[PDB]
Amino acid sequence: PQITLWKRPLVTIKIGGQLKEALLDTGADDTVLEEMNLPGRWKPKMIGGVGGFIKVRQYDQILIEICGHKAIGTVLVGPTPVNIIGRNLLTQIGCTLNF
Amino acid sequence: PQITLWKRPLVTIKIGGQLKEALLDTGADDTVLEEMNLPGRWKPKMIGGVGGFIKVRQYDQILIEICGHKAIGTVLVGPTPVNIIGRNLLTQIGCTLNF
Ligand SMILES: CCC(CC)CN(C[C@@H](O)[C@H](Cc1ccccc1)NC(=O)O[C@H]1CO[C@H]2OCC[C@H]21)S(=O)(=O)c1ccc(N)cc1
Repeated sequence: PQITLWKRPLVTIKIGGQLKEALLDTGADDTVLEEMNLPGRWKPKMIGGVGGFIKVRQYDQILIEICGHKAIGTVLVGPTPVNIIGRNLLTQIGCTLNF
Repeated sequence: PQITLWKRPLVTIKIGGQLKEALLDTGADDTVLEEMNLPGRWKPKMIGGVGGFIKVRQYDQILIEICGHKAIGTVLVGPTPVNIIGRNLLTQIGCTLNF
């Protein structure tokens, strides 16, 4: 679809069998979701931005459905202020900015 | 133009005669630029990032030119590591997310 930006570009995602809302965040290198239990081994990592860093659990090669489009990639889980879909998955679903 | 997300969506912007590199960021409610000494009055504000909040100065009705389109509105200024064009100005230039 084509999404305007008068409101936050929030979409429904499906990960680990759960439905959630996530923000399409072109300013995010990576995808960071709120605390949740996902199958498989995870590695401790830290990611930073405005304000500093937070500790996250890195899950690799995770299936995630974003607004009906499938992606398989790295998902970071931790105390993020909002669920954000970053460029690592936006690229997989063919997302671009246009004006 | 069409901006793919393989790399950070950085573009040249023009503000008050100066050229800067800035992120086209659908995850940012409001435009925020790196520290700069603007004239005029402002309102204190706090913005929430991945690592917590920082304090910024809010300026109103600031003109920024983005790839031939002129946008005017709220421009925050603070100790950010990158210049960010947020939704408040992206909407004015007709910017959409497409996949
Ligand atoms: C809605 C919550 C997000 C944080 C999640 C808000 N951010 C915009 C976001 O695009 C930010 C913009 C940003 C880009 C680069 C450095 C600092 C901030 N990117 C970001 O934090 O991404 C992190 C996750 O992937 C990694 O790649 C970038 C940092 C990591 S922000 O920078 O803190 C921001 C908050 C409020 C306004 N008005 C303008 C910007």
